[PDB]
Amino acid sequence: GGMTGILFSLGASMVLGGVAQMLAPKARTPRIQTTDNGKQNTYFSSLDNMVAQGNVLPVLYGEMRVGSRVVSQEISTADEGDGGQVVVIG
Amino acid sequence: GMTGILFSLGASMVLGGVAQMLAPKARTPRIQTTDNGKQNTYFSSLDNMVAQGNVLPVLYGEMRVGSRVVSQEISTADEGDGGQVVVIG
Repeated sequence: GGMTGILFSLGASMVLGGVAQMLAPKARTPRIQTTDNGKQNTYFSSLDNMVAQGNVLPVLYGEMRVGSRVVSQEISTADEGDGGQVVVIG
Repeated sequence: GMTGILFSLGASMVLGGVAQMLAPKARTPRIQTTDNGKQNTYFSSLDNMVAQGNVLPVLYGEMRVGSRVVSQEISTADEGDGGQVVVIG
């Protein structure tokens, strides 16, 4: 127990994947679908309306015009009048 | 001097199959539920794709197939293909 060997060398095993991944943990490409085609899933933008259930509350950090997750959608009959007293119809 | 521990491995390779010892076997694609129950071909693309992500493809024979559209544009045509025959009414 006074002396301990078991040293090996970590200077070659960990370079085997690339030297730039050594200083930065590298990004994560998304999964390509046949329907997605050339378009790749962007984790910085999603310009569409998604169903509320089965989704997770998104967050924004800066600019990035974006769609939403629709919670309620319904069609009714509109009121024939703006307000006040202007109620001309004919 | 001596070179011990040969550790013959003929048995281990067969564990995954024997036909694979002579043929690498063709790869198979995955199934997308969204694309109904159709099976994707690995060597044909009937649909005409978009020229961007898809790499410039290669042809090797027959196969009426689609393409990768580079420019689509719709305008107003001319009345008359050519020559002096240019009647309208």
